[PDB]
Amino acid sequence: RDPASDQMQHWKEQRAAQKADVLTTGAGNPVGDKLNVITVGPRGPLLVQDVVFTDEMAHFDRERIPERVVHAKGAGAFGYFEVTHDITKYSKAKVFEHIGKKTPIAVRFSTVAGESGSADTVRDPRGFAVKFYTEDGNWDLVGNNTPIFFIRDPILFPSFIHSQKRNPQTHLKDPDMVWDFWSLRPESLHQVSFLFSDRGIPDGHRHMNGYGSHTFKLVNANGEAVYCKFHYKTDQGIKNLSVEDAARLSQEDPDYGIRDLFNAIATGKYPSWTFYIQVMTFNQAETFPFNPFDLTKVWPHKDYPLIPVGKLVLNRNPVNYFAEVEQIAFDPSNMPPGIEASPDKMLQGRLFAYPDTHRHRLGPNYLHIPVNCPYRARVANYQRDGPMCMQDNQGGAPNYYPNSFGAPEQQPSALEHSIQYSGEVRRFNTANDDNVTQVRAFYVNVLNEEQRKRLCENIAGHLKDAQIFIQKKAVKNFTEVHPDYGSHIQALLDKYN
Amino acid sequence: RDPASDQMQHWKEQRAAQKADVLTTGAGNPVGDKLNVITVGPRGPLLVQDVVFTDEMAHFDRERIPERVVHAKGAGAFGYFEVTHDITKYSKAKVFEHIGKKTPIAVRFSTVAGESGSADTVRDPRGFAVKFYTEDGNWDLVGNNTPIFFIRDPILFPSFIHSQKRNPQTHLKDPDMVWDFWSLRPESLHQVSFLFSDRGIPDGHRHMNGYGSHTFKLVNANGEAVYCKFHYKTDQGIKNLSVEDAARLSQEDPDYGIRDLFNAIATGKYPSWTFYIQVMTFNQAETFPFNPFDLTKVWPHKDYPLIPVGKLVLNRNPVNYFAEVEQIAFDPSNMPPGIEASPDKMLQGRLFAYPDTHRHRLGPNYLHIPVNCPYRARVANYQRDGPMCMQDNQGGAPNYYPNSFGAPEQQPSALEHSIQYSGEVRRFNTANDDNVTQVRAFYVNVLNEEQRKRLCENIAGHLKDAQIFIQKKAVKNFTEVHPDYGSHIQALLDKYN
Amino acid sequence: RDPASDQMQHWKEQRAAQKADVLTTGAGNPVGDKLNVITVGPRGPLLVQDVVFTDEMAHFDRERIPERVVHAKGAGAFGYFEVTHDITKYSKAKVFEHIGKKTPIAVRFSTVAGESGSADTVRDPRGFAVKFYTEDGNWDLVGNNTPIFFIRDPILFPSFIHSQKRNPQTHLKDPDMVWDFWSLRPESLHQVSFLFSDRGIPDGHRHMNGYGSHTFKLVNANGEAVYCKFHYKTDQGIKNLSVEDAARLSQEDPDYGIRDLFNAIATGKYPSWTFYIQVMTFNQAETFPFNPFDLTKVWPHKDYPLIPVGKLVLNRNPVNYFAEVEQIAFDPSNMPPGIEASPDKMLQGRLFAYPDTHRHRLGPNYLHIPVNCPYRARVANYQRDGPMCMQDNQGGAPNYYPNSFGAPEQQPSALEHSIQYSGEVRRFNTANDDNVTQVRAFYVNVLNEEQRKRLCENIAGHLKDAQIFIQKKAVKNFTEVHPDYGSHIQALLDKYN
Amino acid sequence: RDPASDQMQHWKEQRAAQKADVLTTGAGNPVGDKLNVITVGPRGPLLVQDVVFTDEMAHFDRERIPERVVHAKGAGAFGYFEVTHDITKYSKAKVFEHIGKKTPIAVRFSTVAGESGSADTVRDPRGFAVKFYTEDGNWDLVGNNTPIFFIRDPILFPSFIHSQKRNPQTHLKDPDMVWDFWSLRPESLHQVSFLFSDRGIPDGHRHMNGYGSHTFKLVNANGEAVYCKFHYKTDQGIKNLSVEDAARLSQEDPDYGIRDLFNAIATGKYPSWTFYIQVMTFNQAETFPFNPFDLTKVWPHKDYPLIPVGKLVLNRNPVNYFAEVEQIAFDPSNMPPGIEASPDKMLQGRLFAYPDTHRHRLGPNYLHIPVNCPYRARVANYQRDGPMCMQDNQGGAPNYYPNSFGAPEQQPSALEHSIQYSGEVRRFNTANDDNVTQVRAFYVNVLNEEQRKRLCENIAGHLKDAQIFIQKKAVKNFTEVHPDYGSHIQALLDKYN
Ligand code: HEM
Repeated sequence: RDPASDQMQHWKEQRAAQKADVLTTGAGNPVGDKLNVITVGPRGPLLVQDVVFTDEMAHFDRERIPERVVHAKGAGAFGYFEVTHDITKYSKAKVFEHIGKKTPIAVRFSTVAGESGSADTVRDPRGFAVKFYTEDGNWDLVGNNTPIFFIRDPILFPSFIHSQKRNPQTHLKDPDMVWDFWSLRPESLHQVSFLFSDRGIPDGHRHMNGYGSHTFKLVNANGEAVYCKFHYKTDQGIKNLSVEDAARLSQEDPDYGIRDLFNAIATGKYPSWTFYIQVMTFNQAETFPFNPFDLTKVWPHKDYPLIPVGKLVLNRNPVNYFAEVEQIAFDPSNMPPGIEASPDKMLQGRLFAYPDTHRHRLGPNYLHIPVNCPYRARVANYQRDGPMCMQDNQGGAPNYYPNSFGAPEQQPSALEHSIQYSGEVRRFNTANDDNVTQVRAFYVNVLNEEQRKRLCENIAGHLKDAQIFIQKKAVKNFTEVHPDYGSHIQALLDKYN
Repeated sequence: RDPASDQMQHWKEQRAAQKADVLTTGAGNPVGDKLNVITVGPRGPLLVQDVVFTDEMAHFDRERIPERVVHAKGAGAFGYFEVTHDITKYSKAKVFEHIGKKTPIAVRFSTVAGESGSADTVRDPRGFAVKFYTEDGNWDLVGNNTPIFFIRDPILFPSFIHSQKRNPQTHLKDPDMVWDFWSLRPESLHQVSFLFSDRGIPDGHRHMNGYGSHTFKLVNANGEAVYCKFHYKTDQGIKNLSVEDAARLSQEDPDYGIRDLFNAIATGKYPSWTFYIQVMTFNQAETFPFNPFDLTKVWPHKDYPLIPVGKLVLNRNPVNYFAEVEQIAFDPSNMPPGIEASPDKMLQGRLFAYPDTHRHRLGPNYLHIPVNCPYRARVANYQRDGPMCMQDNQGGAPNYYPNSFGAPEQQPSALEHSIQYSGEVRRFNTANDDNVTQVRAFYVNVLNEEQRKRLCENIAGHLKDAQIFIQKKAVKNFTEVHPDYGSHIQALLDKYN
Repeated sequence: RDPASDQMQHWKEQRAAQKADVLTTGAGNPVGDKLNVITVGPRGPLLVQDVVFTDEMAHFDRERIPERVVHAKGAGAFGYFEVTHDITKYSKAKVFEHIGKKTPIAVRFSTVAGESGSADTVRDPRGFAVKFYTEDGNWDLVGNNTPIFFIRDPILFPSFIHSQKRNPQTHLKDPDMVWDFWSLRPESLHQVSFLFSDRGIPDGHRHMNGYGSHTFKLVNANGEAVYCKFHYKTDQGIKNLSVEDAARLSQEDPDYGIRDLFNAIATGKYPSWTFYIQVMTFNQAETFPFNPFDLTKVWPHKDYPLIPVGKLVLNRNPVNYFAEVEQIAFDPSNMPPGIEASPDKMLQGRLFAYPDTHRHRLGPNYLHIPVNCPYRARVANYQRDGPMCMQDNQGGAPNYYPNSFGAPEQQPSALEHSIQYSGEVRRFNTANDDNVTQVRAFYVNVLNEEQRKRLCENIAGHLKDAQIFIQKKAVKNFTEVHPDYGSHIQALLDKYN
Repeated sequence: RDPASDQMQHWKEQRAAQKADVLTTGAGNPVGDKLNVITVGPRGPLLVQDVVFTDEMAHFDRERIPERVVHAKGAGAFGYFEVTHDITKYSKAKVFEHIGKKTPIAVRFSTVAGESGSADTVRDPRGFAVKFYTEDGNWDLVGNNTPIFFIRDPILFPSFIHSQKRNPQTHLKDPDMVWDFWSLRPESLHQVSFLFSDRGIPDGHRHMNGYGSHTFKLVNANGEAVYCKFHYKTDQGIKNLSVEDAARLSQEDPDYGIRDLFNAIATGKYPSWTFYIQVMTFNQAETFPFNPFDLTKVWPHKDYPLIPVGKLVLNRNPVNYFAEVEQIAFDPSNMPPGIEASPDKMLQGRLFAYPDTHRHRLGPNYLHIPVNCPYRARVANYQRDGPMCMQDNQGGAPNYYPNSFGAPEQQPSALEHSIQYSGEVRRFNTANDDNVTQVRAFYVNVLNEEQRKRLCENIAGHLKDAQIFIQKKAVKNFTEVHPDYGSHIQALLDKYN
């Protein structure tokens, strides 16, 4: 059979002639019989002194932890990032310091709305998070398979996600929720167009691109900074599943993406992605026709060419999924010297959200979990204690800063980039920023006739279940992007209605 | 559209002609703008003083709680239990005190192995838990849609569940795990035969029966006791889904069971079940040909006739699914005077497991969550504090027993029934108890030729993916039940292989 | 005896004409005998079916929750706030709406460094937090018994607290930690001077003042803003305990403050405080000699006169301490319209810290705990679920914003005050702001000779246990405040050494 | 100064020849400035992008975990147990296999009622828990400084502890609660007598004995069993503190016990205890005049002589108290082959309670915490996952038992000892077992007149604050032990009242 199916057989074969280990309780006490409980006589009641039973059952009763609030369904793999080009003129980050430099990486792919147990081959964006274990600590590039997103302000994120998930009363998917939100928030037009196109359902994780999406900031050795976009293109080529094949596969194999990735790596077909960056100077940022920090916008390639940096290669499968994949945590705020945040409101919100949700989902000391540990860096600070403190807790080192006793010292070279911002400190409305121009270019130039047809068919197929008033407003938005876009969807809706 | 689809529309209409509430933070502070965050100028970074954002995001980051270790995918409804017959000669429980007596109930239906985003229409047993809010506290009859189970000793439960779930490394379903366990533990033959028959995939929750499965004990007003089995048969009739339709539905509508139940209740088609009991005297328990407390055995209806008791009616849908369904907790140990446990090893283990897992999944004070509260009884005791103590914690009442200050007193009439047991206190092996006799009767008499054909096809369709040595041992067990059972499966496996 | 001692006797008497409640399990099942466990025969082992035992023991095993990271030892009480003067020209907050308007309040007093079982009468600042349950949600004024604090930047807070607590290895109080930090961070001179003065150990909670400490912002109906300080002076008069009496009481009655407050309220001696504010216009903020938002500075009374506002009255004792006091949570970020944060770096950090620690200490849904509920306001928003969701979770109301289904709407009038700030976004050092001027005024003008004598004796009595190099550095700081301050301390240290 | 005081100085000196480590965030990113936060200009608000601040503050906000429900205040140390005599004829436990065999141990000493922060030198029993890291897993002998306890049934434990702690309304110690419980439950007479004697306040942890208290069962290589009692007598000699000195020290140094133990070990004065066992054959258990499994009874030395076994030596202090002491967990149920529980109801209850409370206080995977790890044993089983899974989670090993893939196997030689029982499974009352005989022997034969006088004085000094009716019932109990015991106490009470 395939490698995945033969997991146990292979584990057995590796043991070879070795005698089985002694079965023990959690406290390491050998177990005499773990197949029958202790009772008063053959047909008598169970005894409390059967600690073997309680020890095992109590742990079984505690196996589950909360699934991720979004991107719950996924797959993971490990490998490395290798620098192929010199971009030190832009970033001083150690991960990019020299051509040929390899940094270990951990990756998790995922859908967005579905819970654990949902199907892999469904229309939804795809998470493509990368953890770089650098000497300057971990760098988490928490990307998606799209360069943009549905909204441009983080305060609408919980609402958007709610609208994409289950109705609070019925617990069912709700087309009224989905489309009422999107039609009321037309900034979503760009990503909705990409979502409903062919790339809405990639053929597994190896056949899609990855993007940082947000504009980030790079700082060099001289303290000079530029803005950038991260891109990682699949070396296996873009490949998508038709709506029909995706539907069939969601029933035949809900874990299609997990299986495909595991088997590819197990057979030596290590997937790779070519890593690039787009660079925009501060001067160019002032002249960009849109807000360069607006997540619903892309930086046109003809104006901001992709610059090659390196390669991402996945060549190792997880040994224990729960420990290495379910428990892995990526924080966009994990950025080493040379890489910083941009003023993108969405990115700014994410700086808070991830460590926050991880403290809840995993625990206060989630960074102690092996897969999350910045193992290629010495963690030395003034943080102590907390639940499940699994390391030496920094021993007897002086726990306050500053101190006259030789404890860890701050490193001035690691100081962040200083910038002057103008304007009042308040809430600035961005609902009316451009919501259609780049979407028009996508519909007209990025897609061809047959792709536009499928796009309209995909949208109408889902939108038809929303109330007419919602259908009307959604169509009004599409029409504003392009009359052909709106009219084609309307014609399909008429047929359905 | 259907009621479920129109949930929001109906909520809106109910409010109609009245102003929307003021949007507030969790602390009740009115929100001026919850659509834009506070930034340093229109293109500057986010401020910590945007508490509206953090307050909302922090809660979003904490929405998820651990799903149930088993039976994670489900649907809920509410209604009542009504006594139709007098069984006070068997049980003094207040829930049965008089004909016509109505007791409010809460019910949750579910599959077993699949996680929260899995499909409803798959082969698996179905949970059918009933919470009776009685004057003597809550009585939780945590049943399944089958009168039996796969194993007869609780220490094997975690292992059985593990074998039914995901491979620890690949995170994929594993036929080797499933069948290695079942073939090595032939006591599973009886329930495996039922599982792979037509009733393995019921047409929604309204078309299946419910059973307490375990033998329980009933105690009357005179202190006399008998053993019993609880049965609740569908008044809507047994109806199943073909493998083909179940497969199609798992893709078309993974929430088929949830939708079906909600819409039935919303349209006034309240589903009901006729509640019965079988009674076995202590004398009969001594002469029963098998262990009457063996969960892999049924009490033949010819020898132990069904005695009608009342009816279960579900006439109310949940208003908020998370609060009323995801958070509901059923403990088999919640039994009021008149109903007690039997020596069934499986039941004995469950007495511990449920409250234990609930303290983890929900929290130490999970009984304080509205849907879990014994609202028709006054909780008065010496228990105090704990996380999220959401009631006045019994005020200033003396917190130790005994006391001379008028605090709660034990009630002699609530004392449990006493039975004498003799024998060595040790682990008694039950692996070699009868594993085939009742299974033969099911295969030969309960099923007919066409049903036996489908049973063998369903088993072979799944078992064919397990290694040959596993298929062989499995077939050996089936052959022991009946040579036709094993040979038919083998013939089908021969084709597949 | 005193009211506190007679708590149980009074509880008993209050229900003399009633029979005791029936003792039940957590699920409301009546208990027959809660004085003996179930065993097989008189001297046989314990049975798992003794669910009465497990239910009670399991809850006992979960009684404790984490104590507050700081201010762990405290006392609580309830009452009201009454407006007595009109300050609507400064703040539009509903709590100040009309003279005569009463608002319910909850208060918690506490020490700072000591854990839960520590003594009340010890040198340490005193917490004086006030929760106002207003119609515009809860307003939490989390003050101390001092107008200033030891540091002026929140990032040094964890270090400061660590220095004040136990050595990480020995778990003992450490004078080297205390004074190494204070001597290296001389901005602490002002509050250290207050701390070691006679007011360092107040005679209970009723004989001390309360202050918001931080500069806050008030906004009126016209959108005009001013900066303010909150002061609440004791109507019972300032009264302190001598070092000797405090030491004796810490042994005789570690709960002196708790007992004193309870008995005063129980005997009708309701303690009260007169509430005032200081006002500083934005223009005055420009001319202030120091940073008006520097927490180590006060606003001189002659320059900024106290303006009376109202009264704080405590007239109700807690019924259950754990539920109403141990579980109470105050968040400085809970500010209703009309009251806002100032740029005080320390306050800014607290905006994040409290809700954050509360989600940990109490739980994600801590605002649903009765005492923390903004019961005078209707909480309506788009937040849902989370562990121990204790209400109907807002039912079936649409859960995303914006929506076309009548769910909660934002209120523009509640929009925050806009301000333009100048300067780069970076880390500005404040270690070198003035650390001695206001301290000199306190030493020279506020204190008299005998008070200066005790201040020096109190400091020297503790500082004498720190290493000589730490003593030298500390004295150097005190000398900069005033040569007598340092020399008197040095003279005493020479004596101790 | 003393070693404890010079902790930081020594840590600094040990690293004199090294540069300080680089201060990093939790994720290992170097910190440029951890003394000032990022603001909008020098007097502007705080930015969310100051991740250094949030990362540190969020951890500070989560430092605390629930303190132990009982025995919260303590001290810890490490060392070894060395076998000096051969008791293999009684027990096959590997910890006793041969003379000269050393097993690493971890010890925690403590008081009982006081919270963390309470004083060490107060009247209360003292915990003396010993963790033996053996090849057969961990063996936890969770003893006290007394051979007996206040009660003989575990269901009264939560009540007893409640009566010993704070009043639920006032949060104060309550003499009425303490004595109402003790007077109503006279089985407490024996331990109350020990508690109020000179040994009620030992001079530190090194000057007191340790006892397993309960009767345990020892099983040898031939499967033969005997009952036993564990005793570990101080080699430093019994030394107690007077009521006066204890009171003064409770104020001068609440951490007297912690300091004393740390300095003793730091200076090379390693404390030791001589380990003994008492042996009672099953025949003798049948003839014992009292219930040999009654926790309020001792086995007289003349009839059951102490048999030397080995030595407990503490020669290593904790490096980090929180990690090694606050987080240490002892489970009485952690018993290796050769050591088993007896029918003692109290012990039976503790088999459940400890692992249960640990899953709450520390977490589901608390056995993963370094100090709790059975590091001298290979943990191999079918347990998986759970929050904070800090190990490899047993990799890809088959997770179900039985299995055909070479995973861990039960060890028949680890099977527990079988004993036959016969009796009703019910609640047998033990309130009326002998409550005075052994107490009389203590009062009359063990103590002298000088000691009896202090015993009566210590009791009366506390009992005087309980109501008169409680004083009378308590005195009636003491009178039943001996008329002089009651009359002397009554005389002192008369003087006090
Ligand atoms: C020794 C065997 C068993 C053990 C240890 C066991 C354990 C569990 C556990 C730990 C849960 C999760 C509970 C929660 O998180 O709310 C569960 C759920 C469930 N089990 Fe069992 N179970 C066993 C046998 C059975 C049997 C024989 C039945 C039926 C007669 C059954 C019916 C159910 C149902 C219906 C649920 C879900 C209840 C709900 O809807 O919330 N279980 N079981």
